[PDB]
Amino acid sequence: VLTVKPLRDSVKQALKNYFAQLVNDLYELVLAEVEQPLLDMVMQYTRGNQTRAALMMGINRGTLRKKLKKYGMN
Amino acid sequence: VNSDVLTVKPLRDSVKQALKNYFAQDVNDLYELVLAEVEQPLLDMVMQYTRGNQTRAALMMGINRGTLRKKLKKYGMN
Repeated sequence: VLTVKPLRDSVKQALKNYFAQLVNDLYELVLAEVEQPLLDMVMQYTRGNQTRAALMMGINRGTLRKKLKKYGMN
Repeated sequence: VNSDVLTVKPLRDSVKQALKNYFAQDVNDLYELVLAEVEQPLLDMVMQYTRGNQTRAALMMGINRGTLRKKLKKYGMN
């Protein structure tokens, strides 16, 4: 359901390009590059309504706010 | 944005489009959906990079062996 085709193929290519450029933070690095836009799009979709955003993502409001804070989006 | 080292042309742009296209199609599991979609290829590429060496993959990922093993199992990659 996530295509651009499958989104995962874009992740693979990005990692392939990255490795050709070379680390101990690859997981957080990728997470930041994917969670930030997810948060951006879901909040955009709900017009900034955190409860609706949290419910759509399947996480509680507290976790949503923690992530928004982590990425400096608060 | 945290980094600009992941390009396909930032990777984040591809995530937004997939989400844009997704919304254009109620949902209650978007986080897990996106998490699985990115964790699988990440684990795949990291393991290919370290030629199967789990300890090297975990160190590169910045997680411990147990966590990497748990993720690998979650997607039946072990």
